[PDB]
Amino acid sequence: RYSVVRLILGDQLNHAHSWFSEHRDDVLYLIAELHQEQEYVRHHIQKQCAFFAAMQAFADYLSAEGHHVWHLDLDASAQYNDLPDLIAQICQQVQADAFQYQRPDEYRLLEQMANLRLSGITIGCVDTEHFLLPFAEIPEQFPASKAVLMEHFYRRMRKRFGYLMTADGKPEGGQWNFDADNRNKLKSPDLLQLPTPLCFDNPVASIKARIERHRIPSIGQVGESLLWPINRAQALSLLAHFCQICLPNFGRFQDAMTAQHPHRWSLYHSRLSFALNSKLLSPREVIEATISAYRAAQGQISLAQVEGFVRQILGWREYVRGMYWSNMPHYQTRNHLGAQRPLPSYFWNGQTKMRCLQQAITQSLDFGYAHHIQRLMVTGNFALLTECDPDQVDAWYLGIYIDAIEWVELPNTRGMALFADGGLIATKPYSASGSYINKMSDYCASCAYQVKLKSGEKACPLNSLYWRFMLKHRDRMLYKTWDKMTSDSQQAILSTADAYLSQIESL
Ligand SMILES: Cc1cc2nc3c(=O)[nH]c(=O)nc-3n(C[C@H](O)[C@H](O)[C@H](O)COP(=O)(O)OP(=O)(O)OC[C@H]3O[C@@H](n4cnc5c(N)ncnc54)[C@H](O)[C@@H]3O)c2cc1C
Ligand SMILES: Cc1nc2c(=O)[nH]c(=O)nc-2n(C[C@H](O)[C@H](O)[C@H](O)CO)c1C
Ligand code: SF4
Repeated sequence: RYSVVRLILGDQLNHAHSWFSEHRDDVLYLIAELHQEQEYVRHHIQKQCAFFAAMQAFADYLSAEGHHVWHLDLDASAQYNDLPDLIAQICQQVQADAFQYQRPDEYRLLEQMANLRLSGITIGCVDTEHFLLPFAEIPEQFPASKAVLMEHFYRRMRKRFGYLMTADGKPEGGQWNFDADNRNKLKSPDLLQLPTPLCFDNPVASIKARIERHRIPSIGQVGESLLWPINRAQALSLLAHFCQICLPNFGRFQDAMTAQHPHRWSLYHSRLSFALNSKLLSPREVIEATISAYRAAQGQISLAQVEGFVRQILGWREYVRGMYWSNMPHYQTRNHLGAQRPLPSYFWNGQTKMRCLQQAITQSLDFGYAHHIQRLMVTGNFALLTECDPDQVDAWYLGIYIDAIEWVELPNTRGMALFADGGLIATKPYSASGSYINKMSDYCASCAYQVKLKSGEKACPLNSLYWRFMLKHRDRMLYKTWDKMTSDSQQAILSTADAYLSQIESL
């Protein structure tokens, strides 16, 4: 039937992979929805729908290109016990002589494929041909258990790939990082000017029925249509919409949050993370499209916006991938601060009196997405200050977000947010009181708590929790604000924090 069998996973939808540059009738391509891939974490139903639709679209595109593709849905993959069983049975059925696959982007899948063994079949693993940094270079660029600085890696990447560089090898604009100009709050004139996010109309009724018929666990909600891009064409449309609509304001409101506007869930962000992680788009092409848009705008897009966007993909994404692949098997076990508190229940329903937490959790449950500052300084900050269990936080983050693959979820969550790796990524806890939220958002205007109150009834819980965290880990000018208080005020704040922790289920 077939001599070579190649496997395509759900996040390896690269239309430009070297595999498909060759048109061969002795090669059979395999894409399959997998119970085991739905069982290692409780995915968002939006994420499951998006991945299934994207896999079907990729299979259809490859078949239209002439390649032999066998797409197996849950109704056809249930007969096999797991992915190795599926691979072995299909290879034996087609009498294949060789099996090949692209290197997975999670440690569990990578180890599973590495330990896969087939009788009389040569096993091969090839690069996904997606990431800017080659996989083999990770050991040198990221020593194990080494607190690699993201700024130096980002500068090296900028020099290596020639992005935002002068003719004499210097950063464009006179400085490497423009984040200081990218910390503005959304005001009423800005809120009125918020653009309509680009949404797609992808029916998901059949996919949802298939998921429910197989009793696949899931979280979140979907209607009859999915707004997320499910193919390369829709991903390119989203990229163009970002470039011509949101890019002139992406940096300016990178850290902004709001509870007023109906489009508060998107703001000026790209929302291209799923397309990049599913590999429908490449980081190189996204970066170059944004740079070309910035150069064409003739000043309408300032250097800070394009630099802040290019940092997130060139430096942060590649750096997180490198740190993950250099430290993973032991990185998963790191609990530096000894956090063991169970995750509060409202993380699954959004029923909390804290406005920031309610907005972030409800947005994640309804859209399967939250922009970066939410994940870092609302949910991440709450989990860090409340000493929530890193395992449960990782499960929530890896499941509820459509763009969540462990290679990027684990460092950002365990290290950057929870400081559970000792600072190998963040180098400092991203701990904040309610003052940061009040400065960057309008949540405190709609909150039942008072952000100007630090202790007592109706005070913002973050104010007491942050100070309790800082005093608990004081041995590492911040504490000046603590040393400038009366002892009675300090004890009132600490007792308020303890009471809030005791009633954490009623916040
Ligand atoms: C606790 C925590 C968990 C996170 N988990 C994930 C995750 O599972 N998957 C994921 O893709 N991102 C994750 N991030 C990074 C960031 O939240 C998302 O990349 C972003 O919110 C996706 O929305 P966007 O495409 O509009 O991003 P934009 O604001 O439009 O940023 C542009 C692009 O930059 C990249 N990027 C930005 N920040 C990061 C980052 N910290 N690490 C890697 N790439 C980055 C993404 O590809 C993103 O599409 C996490 C961040 C935190 C603080
Ligand atoms: C929800 C989901 N479903 C599937 C699936 O049905 N089949 C598949 O091959 N992959 C799926 N994935 C992606 C993987 O679970 C995983 O995150 C990546 O393959 C890691 O590279 C995900 C995330
Ligand atoms: S007052 Fe405190 S709890 Fe309420 S929205 Fe502001 S930071 Fe969040």
